[PDB]
Parts: sequence; structure tokens; C-alpha cells
Amino acid sequence: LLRCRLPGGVITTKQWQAIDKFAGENTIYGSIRLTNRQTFQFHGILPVHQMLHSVGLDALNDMNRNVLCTSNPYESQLHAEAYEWAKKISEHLLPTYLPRKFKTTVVIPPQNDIDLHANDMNFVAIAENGKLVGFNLLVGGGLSIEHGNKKTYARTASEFGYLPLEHTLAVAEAVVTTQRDWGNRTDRKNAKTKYTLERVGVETFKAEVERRAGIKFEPIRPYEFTGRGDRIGWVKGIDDNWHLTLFIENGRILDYPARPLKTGLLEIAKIHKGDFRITANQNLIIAGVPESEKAKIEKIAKESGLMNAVTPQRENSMACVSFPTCPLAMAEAERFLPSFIDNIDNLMAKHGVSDEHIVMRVTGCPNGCGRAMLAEVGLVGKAPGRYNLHLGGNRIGTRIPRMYKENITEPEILASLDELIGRWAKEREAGEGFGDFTVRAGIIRPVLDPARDLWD
Ligand code: SRM
Ligand code: SF4
Ligand SMILES: [K+]
Repeated sequence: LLRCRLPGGVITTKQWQAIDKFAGENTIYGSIRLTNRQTFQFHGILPVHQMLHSVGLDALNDMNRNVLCTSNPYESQLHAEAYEWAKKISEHLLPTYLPRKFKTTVVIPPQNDIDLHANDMNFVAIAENGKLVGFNLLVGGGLSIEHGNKKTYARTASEFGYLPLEHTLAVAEAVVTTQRDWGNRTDRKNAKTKYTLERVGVETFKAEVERRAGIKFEPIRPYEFTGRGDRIGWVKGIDDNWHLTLFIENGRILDYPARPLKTGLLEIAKIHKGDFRITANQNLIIAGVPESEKAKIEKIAKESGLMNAVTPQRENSMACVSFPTCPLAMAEAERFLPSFIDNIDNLMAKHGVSDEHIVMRVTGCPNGCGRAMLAEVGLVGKAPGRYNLHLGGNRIGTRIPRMYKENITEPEILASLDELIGRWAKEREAGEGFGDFTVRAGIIRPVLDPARDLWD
């Protein structure tokens, strides 16, 4: 288990070739596993650091995790600056021993692809005239829970306020240090920032950050999210550049019979002008392709099976690694997802909603890596073949789904969804998502204040 520090998921084609070689020659699985934190993992390493270090990469006592950055903003010009800041924050946080791990993101509305509510610290970019001017700071997200332990809970991030760009690092440092000092000293299961905030209060924590940073937060500046999905396919960037986002199921890059995904990406890496961007949805963006190069790149991607069309449902589904490598796994996730979505696709067709999607995620155990606690429909592994079914999150990921059914099997899950998707297909309002529908229609009570109402 080796994971690389790769702020914003930006990796060069040179670095890619180096990791492709290592994966194929020096690991049991021979795969490259894109993670939902915009980096990659090797599984079953049989020297890694010298291979990484040789291409300018480093693997993270350090309680920091990969700093995320919106991968493919609609306003393409904004990426360079936001990425610059994600990289600066990442370096600024590099070694204060944190009570628990600390996760940070840089978000560019209207996209919440990085799933900000799953993180301790989030900087939402505010731009004027195509230039970043500052950030809205949101603090306190975290999804991990422990089965049947009402003292644990998933929590969304709280708005602190707006800060001019110049105060970014001072604020980042102040948040980290306040959490370091105030984090629960005894119990590690209560050490996370989400718990600290609930114990001392948002305003108390906010006031201390201002005191330490030497600033005063301005009121939050308007921002809205429209979705969390990647922009699969070609999108026009700046100049004559184009970005091709490839859907990679479970982010598992391996050569399969008749679908040489790994080799295909290697071939693209060899002729690609710019670099690649690993997304928070475990997909890959071939970024900065000149218009004149589109056809070449597309030919390889197409021939390799990297552009095989899937339904919008599959594009918006996610699972954590789980078995066979995860030692904490309770139920299958990555290995369960493909056939599970085959079933969901059937249900969507049956109800005439094949063109629609439901943000559906499966996490192997309550640690929550698959981010099911921010999905419209989330499955949380409880035992082999059994999961807790949660419903009621929303498309943009700002609401935690309450547990609907507990410790049930796939057939039981499918039957429940068949019923629910049917009602949704027929009773939903114009453009109303599944999660919002289950809440409006009274199928599940919403989670309004996680620390107090997540558990029944
Ligand atoms: C690969 C990934 C899932 C995926 O399919 O993409 C992953 C994989 C693992 N996570 Fe994670 N987590 C992944 C994102 C997250 C997320 C989602 C996110 O960050 O966007 C969370 C939920 C958010 C949160 O932290 O609240 C998550 C919460 C954890 C936790 C519970 C943390 C907690 O605060 O309680 C653990 C267990 C622990 O640390 O004790 C954990 C533990 C683990 C480990 C390393 C298991 C272990 O402790 O030995 C799992 C390795 C499985 C394997 O064999 O590869 N992982 N993990 C993601 C790696 C991200 C990365 O590059 O760093
Ligand atoms: S949610 Fe549980 S099973 Fe899945 S990768 Fe994380 S720790 Fe392992
Ligand atoms: K994916």
C-alpha cells in the first residue's frame, strides 16, 4: 500500500510512464488504482520512493492527505490559479502532530467534484474577471462512523467566512493548529475536526482561527454548486486546447482481454502534449490536447476500450477499494459495483429513466472511503454481502443520507430501489433528483443537524 502526494491530481506524462512501469513490473496486481482523492495507489508491492523521487514525486507522522482541486472547471482559465493554490497549501502543510488525519480541498464552483463536505478544510474559489480574488472557508466535514455507535457521525463542513487570497496560508495554518491543540486528547474516535467543532462550537473555533491568522473573516460571498460529476468526453478549454475525460470503472487501470486500458493510457502518455489529471471520481483527464491532436488521442482511447459508452448512472457511481486488499473491509465494494450497477441500469431502463442518474456509492465498511455518506443512495458494508442502505442525500453532496434499511443483502436492496425508483420516475417534479424526492415524498426523514439527528 503506497499512495503518492499529488496535489490536484496533476501528473505529467513522464511521471505516468514511470508509474505504469513500476505497477506492471513490481506489484502483485499490476494495476494503477486511481483514488477518489486525486492520486494513485499500487497494490501488492513485492525502491518505490526512488522510482517516485526520480520523476519528482514523493509519498507522504504526517497526518495530511492529498489536497484536492477541481479538475475541469467550466471556466477553464481558472484552473491554473486554483491549482497553484492547492499546490501551495499542500507544500505549506508538509512537516505539528495532528490528532487525526487532515483533509483539504480547493473548490471552483459550480463544481463540487471534490466532495468538499467530506473534508476538514475547504477553500471555495471566488473569482472576479477570471481572476481569483479570495476564498470562502468551510471547515469540519468528515464521513467516518462506527456501526451502531451513536457517538460517531458524518458531518458536513461549516461556513466560516470569506478571506482575501493573500491570507490563505495564514488561515490554513491557523485552522490546522487550532485543531491540533483543541482535538480530543484521549479518544482517537473523537479526535477529528468535525468532533472538535461540535464540542467547542463553530464561532469559538472561528474566533480562534481569526486570532491566530491575524485577520477577520468577511461575510461569505455567493457560491452555488450544480453537480459533482466529471465531464466525460471532450470539452473545450482555453486557446485551441481540449480536455478528454475518460470514464474508468473503479479507477482500476489494468489490461483486460480486448480492453487494454493500461497499455492504452501508456500509448497516450507517449504522444500526449500536456499532462493528465486524476479526478475525485476516480477518472482520468487527458488535459491540454491541441485541436490538431484530438483525432490521434481519440483513436487510441477508442481502440483501447477507454471510451466505451456507459450510462449516466454508471458515470455517477462510486465504490472504495475494499477486498481483496483492504484489511478493514466488511463487504465487497469495488468488486461488487460493476454487476450492482448492471442491475441498477436495468431498473432505470424499466422505469424509463435510463438517461437519468442517482449519485450512488458503495463503501466497504463504515470508515466511508467510498463517500456513501454524501450519496443520494449510499450502501455501507456491514458483513459479507450485507449493507446498510442510506437514502436522502442530494446531487450536489450537501446532505447526509439517513439509514433506511439495515444489514440487508443485494436482492433486498434491489427490491427496495425497484420500488423507490418507480415512484421517483412517476411522481418527481421537473428536474427533481432522487435524493430530494425521497425526502419530499416522506420516504426518509432528512438529516438536518448530523451531530444530533443522524441516528434514529
Ligand atoms: C483508496 C481510497 C478509496 C477509493 O477507492 O478511492 C481509500 C482507501 C483506504 N482508506 Fe480511506 N480511502 C480513500 C478515501 C477516503 C475517504 C474519502 C475522501 O477522503 O475523499 C474517507 C472518508 C472521509 C473522511 O476521512 O472522513 C476515508 C476514510 C478513511 C478512514 C476513516 C478515517 C476516520 O477519520 O475515521 C480510514 C481508516 C483509518 O484511517 O483508521 C481509512 C483507511 C483506509 C485504507 C488505507 C485502509 C487502512 O487503513 O489500512 C484503505 C486502503 C484500501 C486499499 O487496499 O487500497 N480511510 N478514506 C481513497 C484513498 C484516498 C487517498 O488518496 O488518500
Ligand atoms: S471504506 Fe472500509 S473497506 Fe472501503 S477502502 Fe475504506 S477502510 Fe477499506
Ligand atoms: K470512476
